[PDB]
Amino acid sequence: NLEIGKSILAAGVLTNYHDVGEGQPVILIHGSGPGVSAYANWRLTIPALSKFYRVIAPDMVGFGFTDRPENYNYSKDSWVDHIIGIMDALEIEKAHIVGNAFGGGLAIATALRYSERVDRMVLMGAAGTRFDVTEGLNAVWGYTPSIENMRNLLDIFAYDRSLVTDELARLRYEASIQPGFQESFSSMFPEPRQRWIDALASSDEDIKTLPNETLIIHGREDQVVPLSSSLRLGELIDRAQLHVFGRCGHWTQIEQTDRFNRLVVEFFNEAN
Amino acid sequence: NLEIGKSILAAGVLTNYHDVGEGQPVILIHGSGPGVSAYANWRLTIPALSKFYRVIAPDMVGFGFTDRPENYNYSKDSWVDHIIGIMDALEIEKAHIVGNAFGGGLAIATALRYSERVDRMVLMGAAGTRFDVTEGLNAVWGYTPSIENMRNLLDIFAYDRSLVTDELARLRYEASIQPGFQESFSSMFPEPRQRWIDALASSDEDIKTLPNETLIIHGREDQVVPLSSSLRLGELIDRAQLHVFGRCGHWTQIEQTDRFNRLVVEFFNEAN
Repeated sequence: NLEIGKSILAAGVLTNYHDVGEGQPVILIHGSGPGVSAYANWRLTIPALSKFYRVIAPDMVGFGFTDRPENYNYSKDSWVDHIIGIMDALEIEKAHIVGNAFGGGLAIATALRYSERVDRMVLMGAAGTRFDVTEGLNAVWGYTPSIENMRNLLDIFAYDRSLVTDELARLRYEASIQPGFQESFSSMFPEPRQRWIDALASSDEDIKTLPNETLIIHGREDQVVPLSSSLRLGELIDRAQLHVFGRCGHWTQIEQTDRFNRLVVEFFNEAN
Repeated sequence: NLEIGKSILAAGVLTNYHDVGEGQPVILIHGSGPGVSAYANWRLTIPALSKFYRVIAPDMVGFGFTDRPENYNYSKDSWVDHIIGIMDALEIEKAHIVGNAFGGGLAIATALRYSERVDRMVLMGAAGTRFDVTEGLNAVWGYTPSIENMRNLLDIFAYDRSLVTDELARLRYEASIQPGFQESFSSMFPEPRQRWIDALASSDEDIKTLPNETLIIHGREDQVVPLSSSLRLGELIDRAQLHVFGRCGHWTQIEQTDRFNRLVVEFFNEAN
């Protein structure tokens, strides 16, 4: 299983993670869909970035192959603590961070609490402030196992559905039913789900204090997180750039791979 | 005067233009400010692009050092005819086009009337549809000669005013008073100026038919053309990408030079 990488104790949690490349560190933080893992989200990104940077992609606690501690208290602050715990464990003092949706919200929260630990940020299909839960997001977080549900979920993420094959649907369905996966997932963002968008979000006031050079990326046809959320992030963050891909759904790193990889590598390259 | 390049008869008009580089042709179309010329607008762009493409930057009729024919009938269609006349004169059958504001509106109009002559488009700080005239634009089009007026105008275009020196103000002021310049300029977009935004614009319906791969660029703090206009272009054009620079005024090619040049060159490079 290529989704399984190495193991490390981070913030007291046995964490699964991938570590590829050398040089300036870059932390990639995956989204919050069923069966998600750092590898599943970044398999097409790591190769390109690792040629210029040291890429770290961990499975956030409660997701992927990282341990799911009994009675663990999941929260924005706990996840931020995990991220920092991972960086501490790997002696990564300061790093660039790329966050996908859920991971983007965590990136912002980490930058606010640990400003000194974050350099440049890439927020993809994310939201910094609250937005009204979408049908797409409620479907994602309200997922229950079945190949048809996974196919429909994958279709929600993609602009070009021809990319969603029965094979892919089967593979991610199988990923979603691994021991304990659906258990923790279903208990992660229970109804009413607007609560979790509200809890993961950061205040407009706090976001405006971010000094980080930021690159906000979003797919015009994103059915999960509305484009309006990234537009808002772009109005709030001072040193920000916004890049919207037309004919692109939620997973821009997948549907606009080469364009995404070039923008990100060059964005980090500026830091010299 | 480096603003003077070569001369060529195009659409019956003696046209001043710059031609640098070899390979795939790229036409750069300047904006409509006082004293504007292809060189003034693209001096920091041509060098970079010319390393990979053949760059053509002409002074549109009524602007720069191109002839200002007596009783010439200036209009969107006449300007489109000039652009095509320039391409015809240079045996340029199909080309990518980069348009700055006024020039961006012309790029869209040309692509609609001569779809076969345009490949990829870069619309910078432009508007495809109508928007309510801004204080900034009315100030630009309502310019009358003076170093203070030019300094204030340059300040309207820039985010970082420290880039606007008295020397630059003097140079562009002098450019604006060259024989016949202010004469044609003042008669170009007379009050009420909303009429010209309306005349240069293309319908939503027409814009939606554009098949061209397009890159829309805009500065968040643009005081001349509102960011909302580019957001709208991004909603209408199918194969579009939008890139907004934070801490950047109207002239992104000037304040975010390297970022702009890289995005554009790579965007055209995709066409192989």
